[PDB]
Amino acid sequence: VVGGDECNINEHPFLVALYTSASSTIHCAGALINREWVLTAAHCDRRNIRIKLGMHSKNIRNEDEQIRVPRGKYFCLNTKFPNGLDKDIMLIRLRRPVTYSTHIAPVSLPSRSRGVGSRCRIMGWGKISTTTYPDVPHCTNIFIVKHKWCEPLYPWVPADSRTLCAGILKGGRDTCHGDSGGPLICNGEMHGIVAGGSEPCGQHLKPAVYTKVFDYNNWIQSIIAGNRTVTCPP
Ligand SMILES: *C[C@@](*)(O)[C@H](CCCNC(N)=[NH2+])NC(=O)[C@@H]1CCCN1C(=O)[C@H](N)Cc1ccccc1
Ligand SMILES: *[C@@H]1O[C@H](CO)[C@@H](O)[C@H](O)[C@H]1NC(C)=O
Repeated sequence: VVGGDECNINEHPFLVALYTSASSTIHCAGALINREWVLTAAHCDRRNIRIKLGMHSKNIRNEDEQIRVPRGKYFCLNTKFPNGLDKDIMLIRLRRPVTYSTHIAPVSLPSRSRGVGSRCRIMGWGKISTTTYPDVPHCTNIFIVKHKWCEPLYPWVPADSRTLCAGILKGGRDTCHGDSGGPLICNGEMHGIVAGGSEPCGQHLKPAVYTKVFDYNNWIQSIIAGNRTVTCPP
């Protein structure tokens, strides 16, 4: 994330970090949903995902840090593009659950649908300048801007797709490489999964795309419950 600071150590207990069995670099984040389920971006998928929960600093371990691996991964299959980017979202089922604690806590799924001009916060362990990865997660605040801004810049995001266009129109504040799959939090609920935006990050007049979690609420809840024939919202 760019144009923000270190996150308060207790503000991100649902933030999980994704890296691969082969590499220690965080390639994406995600959100803990209940003891056994993480929500994240489809393009974050890889062959041997590892998930670190209850982390803040890459270097100073926490009491309650946990490493997990996937047992199930679940996608939208009815997507407007073969690569599935128009609907960048995925659910992972953890091999063993976790137990909650100060730094491990389920985020809250939206309840009402919130829109343009709301105040939202972004977090993650992705890039903070031109080529640096911070060792602690950074956070800042953005707003939902009007979709119009995103459409023209991102083909994979058609008009009236299920996304929130968000950022700071003037530059400085935005997510970046490696933030994918991390929550966009508004009124203490996850309204957003980081999908993408422009490279380099936070450039003038160039908001980013967040999968509108609220739309997938039912899809998410069937998937959790055990249903395997359910489809993503059209
Ligand atoms: C995979 C994620 O780390 C990453 C999120 C980066 C978002 N950054 C900014 N500036 N807000 N997503 C990207 O790499 C995604 C997946 C691959 C393509 N992509 C992009 O951001 C492209 N530049 C195009 C894009 C795809 C989907 C939605 C919007 C834009
Ligand atoms: C499974 O999937 C769909 C959800 O729309 C539906 O046909 C069915 O009611 C679901 N429930 C169960 C218990 O299989």
